[PDB]
Amino acid sequence: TLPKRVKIVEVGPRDGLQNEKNIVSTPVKIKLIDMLSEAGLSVIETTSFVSPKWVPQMGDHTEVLKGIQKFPGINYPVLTPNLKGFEAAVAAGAKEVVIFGAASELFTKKNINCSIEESFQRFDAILKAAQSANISVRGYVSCALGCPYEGKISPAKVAEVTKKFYSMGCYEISLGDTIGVGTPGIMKDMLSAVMQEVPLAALAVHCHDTYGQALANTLMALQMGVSVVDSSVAGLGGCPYAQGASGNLATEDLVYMLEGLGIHTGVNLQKLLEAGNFICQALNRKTSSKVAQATC
Amino acid sequence: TLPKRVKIVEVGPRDGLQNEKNIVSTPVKIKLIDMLSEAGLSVIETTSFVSPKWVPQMGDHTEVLKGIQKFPGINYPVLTPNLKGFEAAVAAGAKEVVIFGAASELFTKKNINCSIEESFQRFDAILKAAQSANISVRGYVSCALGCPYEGKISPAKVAEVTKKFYSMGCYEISLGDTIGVGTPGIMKDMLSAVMQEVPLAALAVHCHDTYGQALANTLMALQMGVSVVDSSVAGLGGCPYAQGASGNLATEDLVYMLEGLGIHTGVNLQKLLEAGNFICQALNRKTSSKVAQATC
Ligand SMILES: O=C(O)CC(O)CC(=O)O
Ligand SMILES: [Mg+2]
Ligand SMILES: [Mg+2]
Repeated sequence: TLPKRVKIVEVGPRDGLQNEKNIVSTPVKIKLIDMLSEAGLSVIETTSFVSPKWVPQMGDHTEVLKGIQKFPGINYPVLTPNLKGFEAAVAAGAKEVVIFGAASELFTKKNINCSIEESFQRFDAILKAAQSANISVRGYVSCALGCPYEGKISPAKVAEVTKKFYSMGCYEISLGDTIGVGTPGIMKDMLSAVMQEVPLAALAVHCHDTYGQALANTLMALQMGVSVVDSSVAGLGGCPYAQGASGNLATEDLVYMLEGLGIHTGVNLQKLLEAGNFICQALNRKTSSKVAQATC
Repeated sequence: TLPKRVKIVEVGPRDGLQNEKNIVSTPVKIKLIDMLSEAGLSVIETTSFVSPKWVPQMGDHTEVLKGIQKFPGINYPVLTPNLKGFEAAVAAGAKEVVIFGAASELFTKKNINCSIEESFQRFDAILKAAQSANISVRGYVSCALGCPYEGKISPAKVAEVTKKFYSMGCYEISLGDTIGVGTPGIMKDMLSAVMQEVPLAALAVHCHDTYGQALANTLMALQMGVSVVDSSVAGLGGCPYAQGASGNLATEDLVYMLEGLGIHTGVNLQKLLEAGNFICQALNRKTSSKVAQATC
């Protein structure tokens, strides 16, 4: 059956802005984030404490985390790819961090020269450091429904890596269809294998709409009992590993569906559409949200 | 559970084109339909035999039906609103016609001008003639998941109309979310009420993606056992009852989902994309197919 409430994780300011062609000033980022908080989102991925030399679009991570209004009860997780970034994030006041791995050997190797097993040693250091500081850690498992290099990905394999993340300390793992090649059957098989080893409450789904399958894959996950899904404001984002089509599932199209289902999200659609319109103008782009297009 | 095979009903050349800003030459329509035949679609809504007064985009209906190649096995149904339209269709060689009703009263008044009950008298004569003429007839029930004038529409009222159409001769009734406001739950309640009165094999779904819910509502119908769904080539068309937003579910995105689910469609995706690209160019527009944008 369908959950009664879904926790929506907004990734537009990080996953979205990181993979957008144009860049916006720090004040725009802070304003966009305050607008999503005003819209009622309970968790907003804010920035990434990664080297400016590798991903310059996230270069203002320290000032963004310190400049945003911290609404009551709302979580503002930040990405910390390594120990150095983790220490900076903590020093900047972060209370939740996010680490990312993959269920694909080829993807991991072409992204860090380390095998899936090796990537977990780098994670152990952060998780040990996070535990000593009482900081929460969310995990990202990319290529959960297919890899741009290996093609099909085994469910057992995704279950294996997710389990590792969870036993290592991550209170929540987001299974991501990074290139958007997944379809509901694939989603179903994957989650079925993951749920055997990880409790339902620790799972989240993050689907890309590159092939127009994002919302349908999310619904399958909801029918399977997942109660947390990642999405980006106006469908901002994209994937470096896929032809310049679309990226993240649009938060507005997701809440529209959830409200129709009678599922609580605690999100105000009108105010979410304002945030989307705002960032879209700052970026000189058209929103990828269909609800936004149909509303005005 | 999910059916082993699905009959995709391509409506791009009629539904799609009738609801597009720009128009195209008769030779363009003909070639589009031949390309759609090439791609393997088993049923292609070819044109509409309606007055050029109302919709001039469909004026060339006679020459279009006569000029398109007739591939073995493929069906080329055409719309016939009044008895005179049905007259011309038969003469032009039509072997299948389409009559369109609506579960919404106000809608039947803005569309053609009469009572939902009165509109059944018209359909009777056509169905009667169609029976003498030996022509199979397909029905269209609009506002199946809501109306732009009445708002919510009851599953009972939809079940009522579908039942009337089915007992009156139609071998298949296409239930359509003309404004694309439906969500999975509404689709389920609707299908549920209709399936009580009409066998499943005679049901078809037609969902617009105006709010980005088309593929999800379609997945729900498939999960309910519906095995024929309507879609338009490159997401061609649009709803006259809303802003400048998308219209019909894009056929390429739907076969990608079906192929992903291992469901037989018999459609060649690459040739389908060729067809989509061909028409978008003639229309001087950008495809609304995500799959198209990701493939190239
Ligand atoms: O975590 C990501 O989604 C991307 C990385 O942080 C940036 C990189 O590609 O190096
Ligand atoms: Mg993403
Ligand atoms: Mg339509």
